[PDB]
Amino acid sequence: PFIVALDFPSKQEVERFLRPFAGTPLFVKVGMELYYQEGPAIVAFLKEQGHAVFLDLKLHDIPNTVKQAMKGLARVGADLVNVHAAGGRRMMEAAIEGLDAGTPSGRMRPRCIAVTQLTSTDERMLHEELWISRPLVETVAHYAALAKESGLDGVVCSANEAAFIKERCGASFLAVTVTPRKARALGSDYIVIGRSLTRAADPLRTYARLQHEWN
Amino acid sequence: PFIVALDFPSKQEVERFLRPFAGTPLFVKVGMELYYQEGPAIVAFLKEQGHAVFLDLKLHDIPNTVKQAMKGLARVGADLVNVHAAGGRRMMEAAIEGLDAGTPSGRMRPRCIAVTQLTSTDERMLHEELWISRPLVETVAHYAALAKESGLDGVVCSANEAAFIKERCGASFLAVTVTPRKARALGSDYIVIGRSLTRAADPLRTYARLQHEWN
Repeated sequence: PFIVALDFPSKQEVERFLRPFAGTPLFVKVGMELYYQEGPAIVAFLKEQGHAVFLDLKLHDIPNTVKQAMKGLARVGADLVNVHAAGGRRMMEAAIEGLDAGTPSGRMRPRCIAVTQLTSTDERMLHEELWISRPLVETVAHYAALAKESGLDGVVCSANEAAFIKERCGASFLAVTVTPRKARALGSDYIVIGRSLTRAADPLRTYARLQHEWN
Repeated sequence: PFIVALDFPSKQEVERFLRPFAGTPLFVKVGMELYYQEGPAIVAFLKEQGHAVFLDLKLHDIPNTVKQAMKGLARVGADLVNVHAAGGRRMMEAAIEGLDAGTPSGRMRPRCIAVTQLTSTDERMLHEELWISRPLVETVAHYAALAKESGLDGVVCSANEAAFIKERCGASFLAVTVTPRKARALGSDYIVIGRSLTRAADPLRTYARLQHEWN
């Protein structure tokens, strides 16, 4: 249920933070700052350590490009990827094809969720800048539906946004997102952990604590 | 004036095509399919060869993330990067900061242009899927205006779209995009060359032809 955001400025420190987890597998997130500096090598490392990877690059391009890229991210070793719903139904559908195409027969393709509206986008922005004329809340549900219709597995959403989306898309539509306890109460499926864990003095015990608050 | 899209499935194939240009510097584009499989090393290679590099990754994320990622792409040696205007003025302004922060003093930061509406997005998609209520053309100029307001140097646009853009943003706002000669008459600053060059049996001769037709 936990996705540890490896928001570190180098492979050096990533490696350092993960040392105690050499015996405790984790579901980790690789953002675009780290991936653009380390390349596919960082995923190989994480995979070797035995961790599952969420390659968070938010692909948003034309259908065929996202497809070939997703095919490549499958080959790389990602367990979860994401895209912008703003990319359109066609692009999202092509992303899924790319994943199956880069996934060996029998085995399961890497999960793929969609960004609806970034957590940093407020009403004023949706209104004046993006020129979308429907409340932020409805716009998020719409994009989430678009993603569900396109064959995606879920979406990235604010904790108190999860119930609304699941009501619209089905309770099996993943909600990746406050207290782990609160997060769980709001309907999220996965919680993205940041400094809370990555900057703790006792990472292994903090992680155990984390699982207990959620339980 | 020419930006060669290195749309090849592998680094070997890329190095194979560029061999004859070992003595003829080019402005090349690295898409997300190639960059996500070769990482920052492919840029180093291109840089070693003496080519300028357009890292076309269309970053679209929260402000701080794009900023840290741009600082990194500058360190990687990118001469031109891009972003989605859909990310908002704040994210776009943050991209410029990251680029400056990753550029040595006295040196020039790498250029940054924005995607307004992907060339693969049609009227129906903008209407039904995105929730944007203004015509496609007006939304494009708007987003371009948004990018100009943010400090970006230009945008990616259709050949027959640059006149409208420059009229709205200023003749100095770059238009990166039909025949070379045609693309020129339509107001574009740069034309992305595809298979017509990368799959030419006589690339050096062909390259000379393009420059002549443009001239």
